[PDB]
Amino acid sequence: APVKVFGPAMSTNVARVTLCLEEVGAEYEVVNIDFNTMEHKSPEHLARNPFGQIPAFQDGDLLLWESRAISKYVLRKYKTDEVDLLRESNLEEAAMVDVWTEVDAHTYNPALSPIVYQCLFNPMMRGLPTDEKVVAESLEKLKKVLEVYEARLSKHSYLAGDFVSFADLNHFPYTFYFMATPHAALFDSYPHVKAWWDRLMARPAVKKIAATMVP
Amino acid sequence: APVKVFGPAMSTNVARVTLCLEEVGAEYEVVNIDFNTMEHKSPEHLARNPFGQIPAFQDGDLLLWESRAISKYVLRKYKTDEVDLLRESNLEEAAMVDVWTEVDAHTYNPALSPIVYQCLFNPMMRGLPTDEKVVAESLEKLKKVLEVYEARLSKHSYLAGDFVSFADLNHFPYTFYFMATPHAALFDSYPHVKAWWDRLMARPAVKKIAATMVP
Ligand SMILES: N[C@@H](CCC(=O)N[C@@H](CSc1ccc([N+](=O)[O-])c2nonc12)C(=O)NCC(=O)O)C(=O)O
Ligand SMILES: N[C@@H](CCC(=O)N[C@@H](CSc1ccc([N+](=O)[O-])c2nonc12)C(=O)NCC(=O)O)C(=O)O
Repeated sequence: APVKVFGPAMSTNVARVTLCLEEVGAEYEVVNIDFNTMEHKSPEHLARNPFGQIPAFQDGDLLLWESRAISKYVLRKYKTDEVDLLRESNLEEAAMVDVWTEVDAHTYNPALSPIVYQCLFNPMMRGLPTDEKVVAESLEKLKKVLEVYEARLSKHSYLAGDFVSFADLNHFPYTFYFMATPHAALFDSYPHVKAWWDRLMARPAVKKIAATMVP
Repeated sequence: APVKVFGPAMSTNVARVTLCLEEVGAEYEVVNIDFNTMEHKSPEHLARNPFGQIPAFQDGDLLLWESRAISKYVLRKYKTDEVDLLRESNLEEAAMVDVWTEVDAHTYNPALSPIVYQCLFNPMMRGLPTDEKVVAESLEKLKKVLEVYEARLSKHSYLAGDFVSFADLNHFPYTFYFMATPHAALFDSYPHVKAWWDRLMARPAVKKIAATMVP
């Protein structure tokens, strides 16, 4: 049976989930939620996610929220020998996937996301202006974060090691929107980060979700 | 052999790791890192954590950072039948542990932590004053977050279900410092959240780490 993803397909946190689904070949459906109509706060959505945020996820009777929890459920349930993006079979490998999934959430996203938010999601979505001081500050922070990624990705093809993993998939959605800002060329200053990004953009599952991240 | 935790024992993110270690009965050592001397940026610390933050962790040749990644490595490595705080044996249970570990990081900590930071870690640690507007705003947010916890914890003894888990352990460290602020009595307005907190405070492993979270 279809598992179901609740939110607009464009949403970065929906795309984390839908990318994990494509990468394991799961049958799924995307049920839109209309921010313009406050559906994410409707009682039917609070049933799914009592904090009233997208995405939510339904597998039969199971209702999940927080894109990363959802994601790990998809990767565990549909795990084949050919697709172990969590490396739970290997304690040290599962540890490196964990470290870099935490780095995405606590170090990299907090430096990148406000540039996406200020340069893109504020003018284009909301209509509110671009805070050039939030941008200059996040950009300086992101330069320093990409110095450590550059080091990591000149030793290993992927963040976890020499295998694509959940760690890498975590970075795709917000970075894809970063690449539609005026600051996209920043990655060109980090040739190994760039090469890693192009390898990710070349994966069939990423090209398919990239396709869904338009209005 | 000792595994090693790098940071001051007081640190909330050190305590997440040290609590997971006590809860599985692992032999470990805490190697101090002196913020007053910038040791967290020393070259010896950047070897452990290239972003120059505590905690770091060493198991033999393995070097880990991000307290939650560390934590899951400890819980997987020292997993007994009697201590499965990740519930990886059960896909739905492992999913609920994930959801509420994400909620701690993305919903609960961002509303609680600035009250700890403003009321406690700024005057007592740093010497900078308390932003009463950050406090009033985080408190209103935290009230709404605790309404959803109150609902959850009137159906299940713990956030994951009727079993203590990593989800619950995640909430201990910052909440322990919240309980040393003037706003500690806030939990008394959420009788099930409170009862859950007292059950956590009664666990031998939590009393032992509580003991380490003083100057
Ligand atoms: N840690 C969570 C984060 C979930 C999250 O931040 N979701 C946002 C998604 S924000 C969003 C807001 C607004 C619009 N819009 O169309 O104007 C969006 N379109 O797509 N996503 C949109 C949300 O639902 N916020 C609403 C709220 O907190 O009240 C996760 O990874 O799932
Ligand atoms: N997501 C990470 C978060 C790690 C973290 O925020 N660590 C802080 C810990 S902050 C801290 C800062 C200052 C003092 N002090 O003694 O004045 C501390 N004592 O204990 N912890 C202290 C840090 O090292 N920051 C330094 C930096 O970013 O430059 C995780 O869970 O491990």
